[PDB]
Amino acid sequence: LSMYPIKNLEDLYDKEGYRDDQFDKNDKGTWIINSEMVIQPNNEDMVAKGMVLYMNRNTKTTNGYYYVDVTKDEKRYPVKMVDNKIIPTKEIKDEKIKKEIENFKFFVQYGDFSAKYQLTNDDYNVKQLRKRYDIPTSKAPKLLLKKDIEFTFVEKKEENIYFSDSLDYKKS
Ligand SMILES: [Ca+2]
Repeated sequence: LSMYPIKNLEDLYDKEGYRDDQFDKNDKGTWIINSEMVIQPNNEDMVAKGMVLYMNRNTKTTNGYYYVDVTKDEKRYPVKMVDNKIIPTKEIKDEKIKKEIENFKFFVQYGDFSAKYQLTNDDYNVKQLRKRYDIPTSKAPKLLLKKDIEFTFVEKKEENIYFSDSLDYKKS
């Protein structure tokens, strides 16, 4: 987690990950960057919000989608990513969706550092998440590093608040 933060996404275009015999030799590979806030308050609806981008190093173009996901006990919005900036490709009528996208940063852009940790609200990353999101709890989440970063706030089987962040590298 030394690299965190990568404030400019375009940097990623020039960083290579794990490749194998299966990997094409033509292919520079693709980055699959996903950040997701999940918030499930007690025995009501869960709403999960995030975004997925796809950074094809060959074309050096990036599209993906902002997803909103309510689920009892999924709407995607198509974005592209030019010049370290996420922009919507299908029209959005909603204003609150048009804005979260505009003010959206991936955790790798702002985050600053299996594995098992109990954090304080003095921690930097917990403060980053609280400021940026509307988190319905006061307690200091755990950190779960399996790349997969998770901050889990509340796990009770009747309510579940958590944040996950991944960066992955695949063939295109
Ligand atoms: Ca930390």
